[PDB]
Amino acid sequence: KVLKIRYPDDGEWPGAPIDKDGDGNPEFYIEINLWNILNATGFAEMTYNLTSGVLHYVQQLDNIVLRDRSNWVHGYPEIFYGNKPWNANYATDGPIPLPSKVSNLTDFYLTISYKLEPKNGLPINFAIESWLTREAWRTTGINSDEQEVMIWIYYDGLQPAGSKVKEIVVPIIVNGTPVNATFEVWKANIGWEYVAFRIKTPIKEGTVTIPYGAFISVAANISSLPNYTELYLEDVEIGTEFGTPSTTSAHLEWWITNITLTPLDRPLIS
Ligand SMILES: OC[C@H]1O[C@@H](O[C@H]2[C@H](O)[C@@H](O)[C@H](O[C@H]3[C@H](O)[C@@H](O)[C@H](O[C@H]4[C@H](O)[C@@H](O)[C@H](O)O[C@@H]4CO)O[C@@H]3CO)O[C@@H]2CO)[C@H](O)[C@@H](O)[C@@H]1O
Ligand SMILES: [Ca+2]
Ligand SMILES: [Ca+2]
Repeated sequence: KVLKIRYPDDGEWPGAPIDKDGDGNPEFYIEINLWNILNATGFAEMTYNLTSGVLHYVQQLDNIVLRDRSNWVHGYPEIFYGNKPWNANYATDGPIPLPSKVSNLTDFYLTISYKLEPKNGLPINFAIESWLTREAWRTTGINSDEQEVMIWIYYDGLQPAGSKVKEIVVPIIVNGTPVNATFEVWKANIGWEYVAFRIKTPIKEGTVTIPYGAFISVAANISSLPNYTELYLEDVEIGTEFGTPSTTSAHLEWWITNITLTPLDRPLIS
């Protein structure tokens, strides 16, 4: 009834599928994803109640030493839908068929209910991201002619990679009320093209719905990549990146109670 993964007990790379009907196709996949920590004292644990659907993350890390300080952040504990292109983990039991080419995909709303509790000023975000790859089912990383798109709906103490490009309006729903929100658009070249959308009014807790194609359309429009609409939207990842190279302790708790992808009857890109 409860799935639990724990670092370092389960190794340096704990993760697991959420497969509530036991049908061998996960609905979501969870990873502690401390991808830039070489060593730390303490623990991180992610637990998922299969009946309530609550995902609860508890992290108490100290003495943190990074694998490569140029990566900046320490990790990105997360839950995702689709095929994460950095490894062989996937989740495809859901209404949106990911991966799909961006030219063939419907737009969709993403709704998340959550609450974040970083401790003592830990730098952090709550970031949704997708990878856009040239092949349909990538599992071995990302090339220079591909894109990473992130959407930050909370942040404290972190800035996206690269340079600020512009600000856009995106109509979103926050705590049941439709609102016009502003996102800063950032672009970088970090081994691949990176585009990030950082909300100007961070939301630390509640229920937020965003229209995914508002973001992908802007990422396509500002892209320097050729043949953008032939890329595959591999996945939708939701997690909290945390830490900086001068962060040595990172205590954080959060909860996610619902994630829903709702198809729209319109193209993803407009
Ligand atoms: O060899 C040990 C172990 O490796 C596992 O594979 C690791 C790769 O080694 C590691 O490079 C990869 O890290 C990814 C990570 O999964 C992504 O979440 C992260 O995304 C970053 C993004 O790169 C940034 O630009 C943006 O700002 O932040 C996001 C979120 O922080 O990117 C890094 C790549 O740099 O993770 C793999 C595991 O998922 C093997 O799978 C295992 O078998 C080996 O034992
Ligand atoms: Ca399933
Ligand atoms: Ca994968």
